[PDB]
Amino acid sequence: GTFLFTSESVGEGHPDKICDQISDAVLDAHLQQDPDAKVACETVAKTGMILLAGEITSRAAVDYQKVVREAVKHIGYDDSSKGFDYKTCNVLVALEQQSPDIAQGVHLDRNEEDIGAGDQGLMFGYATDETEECMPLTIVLAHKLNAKLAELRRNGTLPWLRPDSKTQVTVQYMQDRGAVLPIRVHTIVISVQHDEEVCLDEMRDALKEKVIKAVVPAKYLDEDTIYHLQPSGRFVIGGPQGDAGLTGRKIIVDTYGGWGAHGGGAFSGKDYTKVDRSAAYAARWVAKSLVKGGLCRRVLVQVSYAIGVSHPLSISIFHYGTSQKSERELLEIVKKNFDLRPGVIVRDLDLKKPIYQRTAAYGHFGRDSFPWEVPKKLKY
Amino acid sequence: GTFLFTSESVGEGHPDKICDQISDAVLDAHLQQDPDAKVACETVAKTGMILLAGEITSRAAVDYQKVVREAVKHIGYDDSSKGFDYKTCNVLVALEQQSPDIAQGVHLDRNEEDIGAGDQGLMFGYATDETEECMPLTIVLAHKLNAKLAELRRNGTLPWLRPDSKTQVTVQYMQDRGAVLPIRVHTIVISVQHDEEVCLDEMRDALKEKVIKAVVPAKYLDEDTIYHLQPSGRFVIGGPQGDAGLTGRKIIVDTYGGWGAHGGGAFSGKDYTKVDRSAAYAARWVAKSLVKGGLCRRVLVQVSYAIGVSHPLSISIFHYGTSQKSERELLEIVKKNFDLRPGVIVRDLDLKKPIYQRTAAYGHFGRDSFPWEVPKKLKY
Ligand SMILES: C[S@@+](CC[C@H](N)C(=O)[O-])C[C@H]1O[C@@H](n2cnc3c(N)ncnc32)[C@H](O)[C@@H]1O
Ligand SMILES: C[S@@+](CC[C@H](N)C(=O)[O-])C[C@H]1O[C@@H](n2cnc3c(N)ncnc32)[C@H](O)[C@@H]1O
Ligand SMILES: CN(C)c1nc(=O)n(-c2ccccc2)c2cc(Cl)ccc12
Ligand SMILES: CN(C)c1nc(=O)n(-c2ccccc2)c2cc(Cl)ccc12
Repeated sequence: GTFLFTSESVGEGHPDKICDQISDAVLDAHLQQDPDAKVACETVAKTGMILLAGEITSRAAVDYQKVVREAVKHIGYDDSSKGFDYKTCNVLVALEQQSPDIAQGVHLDRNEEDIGAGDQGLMFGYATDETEECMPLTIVLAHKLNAKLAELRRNGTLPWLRPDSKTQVTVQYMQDRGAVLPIRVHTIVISVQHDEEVCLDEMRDALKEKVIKAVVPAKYLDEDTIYHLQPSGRFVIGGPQGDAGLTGRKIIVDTYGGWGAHGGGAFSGKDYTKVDRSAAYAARWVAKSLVKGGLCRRVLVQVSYAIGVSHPLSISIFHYGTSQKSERELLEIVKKNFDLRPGVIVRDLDLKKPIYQRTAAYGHFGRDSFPWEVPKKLKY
Repeated sequence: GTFLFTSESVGEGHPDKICDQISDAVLDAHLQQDPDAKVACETVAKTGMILLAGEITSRAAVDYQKVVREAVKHIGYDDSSKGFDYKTCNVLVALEQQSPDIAQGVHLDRNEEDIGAGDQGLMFGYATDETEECMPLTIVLAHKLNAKLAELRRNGTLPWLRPDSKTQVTVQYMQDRGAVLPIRVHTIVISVQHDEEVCLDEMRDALKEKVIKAVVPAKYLDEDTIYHLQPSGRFVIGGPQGDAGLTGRKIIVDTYGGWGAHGGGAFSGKDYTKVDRSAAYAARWVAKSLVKGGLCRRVLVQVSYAIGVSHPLSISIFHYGTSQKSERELLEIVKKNFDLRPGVIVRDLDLKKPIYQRTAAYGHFGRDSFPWEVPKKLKY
C-alpha cells in the first residue's frame, strides 16, 4: 500500500508569485476605498518591468506606481545586484474599465445576494485529515521550506539568499481505506537564487542544516532520503530577469499541490464576483467542514457556474472511500448547510475585506484562520 | 451511484487561448529553423496589444511581427469591428536569451539522452475508457462545441459569430467499480462573442439547433437538460478587449477538464526540455497505454523532476479501483516499459517537430494521433 506523492511550492520572489502578490496588492488597494470594486488585474514581470493589464471599475483613486513598487520592496527586490529593484524598475499600466457587457450581465441592477457569477467555470475544494490544518503534508512542507528561506534571508542569517526560490517534497505514504498516512520524506528539492560570492558547498550545507532540519521533523528523514540542493549548480540570475512571470501561473501551488483537483481559474487580482476565487474558497470551506465535522477523512468538492447565473449549475462530492455515508448523502448535507451563490459567499467569507495580498504566497489554504479555514458546524 | 461532473472549453479567440496559440506559433517558427531552440515564450494580450515576454536561445531568424500577426489572422481577428485586428494591433517584444545559469545546469555539455530536466515540477497523465479517444466525455463535448462555433463562423453559416467563445458541459454519470459511464447531459453553457445586429433569440435558437444538436448525441439530451445560452445576455465586446489573456491560463482546458490531476505547468511556448510539457505528454502516453492495453479502465500517473536531473524523482499510479493489478504492480510495468528522462521522451515523441501550434486549442490530448496518443505495446 506504500506510494509516493510529490508537491512543490515557490517563494515570494518567484516571478509568477511576484505577479500574484502585485495583482492582490492592487485588489486590496481598491477594496480599501471601494468595497464593491470590480477588479481583474493581471500582472506580467520580466527584466526591469512590471506590466498591469486588465479591467477595473472602481471609485477608488489608486496610485499604481506606489502600490506596485511597495509590493516589490516587501518581496525584497531592492537593488540591481539582485536582478530587480522596486525603486528603478519600469511600471507600465494597461488597465481599462470592466466591459459594460459583462457588468450588465453579472451585477448591474441586481440584488447583491442574487448577483450572477462573474464567469462560467468549475472549482474544487479539498481537505485531508493527514495534518491538523487539513492540507497535504507534501505541500505544507514545501511551503514551509520557502518561508524558512525568506525568514533567514530577512534576518540576515544567510545574507547570500535572494527572494526567488522553489522547493519540492516527495512523501512516502501508506493508506487506509482511502485516507493517507505520511511515513517519511523520500526526496527534497530546493533551488534558491543567491549572490556571486557564496560557494555551492556552503549553500548545500546551509540548506540541509538551517533550512530542511529547521522545518521537516527528523522522524521523516533517514539515510535514504534524497536531497537535490541547488541541483542546477548556479542560480545567480533570478527573479523576472531569469524567467518571465505572470499572474495565475502557480494555481497548484496556490491550492493542493496536485492532490484534490483544480478547475483552472487563477485567484489573484480578482474581486469576489469572480467565482474562480470566491467559489474555490467556499469549496475549501465545505471540504474542511466535512472533514473537521468527522464525516470523512478526506474529501473533494466540485462546484460550477454560468456567467450571469447566481446558483451553481452542479455540485459533486468524492470521499475517496473515507465516509460511511454515500457521496449522495454527503451532497445532501452540503446542500442543506451551504449556499454557494457568490452573493451569499461574499457575506459568509467577508470577501470585500482587503486581505488578499496575504493569500498570494505560501498557499491560499491551511493558514491563518481566514474565514474559509473556520469550519461550519453542520446540521443533519 | 449517479453523480454530476462539469468541464469547460474555450474557443480559438478566447484571449488566453490566443496567447497559447501565439506562444506555440513562435515555438514552431524557431523549431522550423533550429530543432534545438530553447524557447520559453509567454504572450500577453489586451486591447490592441500582443506582448511577447520570455527567453529564447536559438539559431533561427524569426520575424516576430509576421509570426504573431499571422496567428491572429488565422484565429479570425481581422477588423476593428470585431475588437481586434492582426493588421493594426501593437506587437511588443521583450525577449532575451535563456539564462546562462539555467543553460549550464540543464543542457550545456550534456549528452542529449542525459539532458537534465529544464525545471523541477510535477506532472500528471490520465486516461479513461469512457470514450474511444480515452478522454472524459465532459471535456470532449465542450471542445467540440467550440470547434463547431468556429466551423460555422468560418463557413459563413452564422456570420454574426466572433472568435471568442466558452462552453461548459455537465454530464450525469453512473459508475462501476471506479469506471465511469455517461448517462445524459445535465447542463450546457455556451457564451460566444457576436455582432451588434443579431438578436438574442436568434442566437439562442441557432446555438441549440445548429451547434448543440450538431455536436451532442440526441440520446444524451432530454426534456430536463438545462441550457444556458448567451446567459450574460450580451457579448459584443470580446477577445483581449473584453478580458486580458495570458499564456498558460487554460491548463485544465488543455488537459482533462478537472478529471485526473494537474501539476500546474503550462504547455505553450516551451521546447521539450521544459518537462511541464514533455513529461505531461509522456504521462498521457503512459496512461493511455495502460488503458488501451487493457490493464485498467481509467488511470492517473504522476511524475516529478528536479532541474538539472534527468531521471524522474518519483512516479506514481492511481487506478481508481479499475485494475485487478495493484498500483505497485502497475508502477513496475510502467518502469519496465517507459523511460521518462526528457532526453528519451524527445526521441519517443518526436518533440523537436514544429506541430505545437496545432496543440494550442481544443486540448492537447485525445486528438489527431499525435505521438503521445499512439499507445505503446506493453511487455510484462
Ligand atoms: C527554470 S525557470 C523556467 C524555464 C526558463 N524560462 C528557461 O528559459 O529555461 C523556472 C523557475 O526556476 C527558477 N530558476 C531560475 N533560474 C534558475 C537556476 N539557474 N537554477 C534553478 N532554478 C532556477 C526560478 O524560480 C524560475 O522562475
Ligand atoms: C467573463 S471574462 C473574466 C472577467 C473579466 N476580466 C471582468 O473584467 O469581469 C472571462 C471570459 O469570458 C468571456 N466573456 C467576455 N465578455 C463576456 C460577456 N459579455 N458575456 C459572456 N462571456 C464573456 C471571454 O471568453 C472572456 O475571456
Ligand atoms: C491514496 N492514493 C494512492 C492517492 N490518492 C489520491 O488522492 N490520488 C489522486 C490525486 C489527485 C487526483 C486523483 C487522485 C493519487 C494519485 C496518484 Cl498518481 C497516486 C496515488 C494517489
Ligand atoms: C467516480 N466519481 C464519483 C468521480 N471520479 C473522479 O475521478 N473524481 C475525481 C476527479 C478529480 C480528482 C479526484 C477525483 C470525482 C470527483 C468528484 Cl468532485 C465527484 C466524482 C468523482
